[PDB]
Amino acid sequence: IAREDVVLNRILGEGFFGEVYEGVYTNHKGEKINVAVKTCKKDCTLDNKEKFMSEAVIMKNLDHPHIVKLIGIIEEEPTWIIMELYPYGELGHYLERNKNSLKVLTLVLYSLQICKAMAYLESINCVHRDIAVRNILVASPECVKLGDFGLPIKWMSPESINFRRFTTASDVWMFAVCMWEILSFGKQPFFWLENKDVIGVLEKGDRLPKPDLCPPVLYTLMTRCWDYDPSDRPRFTELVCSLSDVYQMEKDIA
Ligand SMILES: Cc1ccc(-n2nc(C(C)(C)C)cc2NC(=O)Nc2ccc(OCCN3CCOCC3)c3ccccc23)cc1
Repeated sequence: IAREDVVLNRILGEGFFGEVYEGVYTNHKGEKINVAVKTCKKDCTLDNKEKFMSEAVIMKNLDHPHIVKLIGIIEEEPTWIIMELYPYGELGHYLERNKNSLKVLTLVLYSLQICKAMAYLESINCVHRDIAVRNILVASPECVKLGDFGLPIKWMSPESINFRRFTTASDVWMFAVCMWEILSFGKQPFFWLENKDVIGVLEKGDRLPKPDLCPPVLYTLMTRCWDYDPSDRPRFTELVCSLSDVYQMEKDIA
């Protein structure tokens, strides 16, 4: 990818190594693709440059339908990592704007798609550590994609809060919090608490209540993901099966 093919529009945020810009990449076909362009401060250490670069090296290998996509890297200074964006933005904000028209089936679909992404990550023993609607892009009305754009106490498992332990089992907890967000049309988990109060509530056995539109069977699955004991939470691999069941049940009802 040639730098002249990428036009930057505005700053999206301050990344860990430098600003992230929104841009338009015009490919060889002349079609315009929305992109996020990550940059790296010039005066960084060699180790930090290597870390910056590693995202490109890693993400080149990801081609899952529900994981975000690397468009390319321009290695020449200033080094840019170019990621694919879509018209619709973050899922959180998409749910907020479309709450009056989204059907429960679609909310279960998004949940299932993110679960499939996580079953892939689980297969290579990779941990996300930050599963939430803010980390999900809407590629189309029928397709969401999991990313990592950026402690999230209100999403975290008790072992992550208490010991900073993060495993696939702690990801399953967070994923069920993410499901709760989706079925709540983007509401923030424990918005009625301060971060400091969260562990006390979880320790005493309290949990996020069932979202109004959430099917009871799906809520039961969420609660299993929120078992205090990490060993009692389902694997993502099996949760795909359970969520597929809920989807088919909801499709039939429809
Ligand atoms: C070293 C390293 C290695 C791997 C990763 N990594 N790993 C994952 C998995 C776990 C899902 C596979 C995802 C990522 N990285 C990312 O997802 N990086 C990205 C960061 C910021 C972005 O845009 C920010 C701007 N934001 C986008 C959403 O809309 C509002 C603005 C992105 C926008 C589109 C696509 C990717 C983006 C990360 C770092």
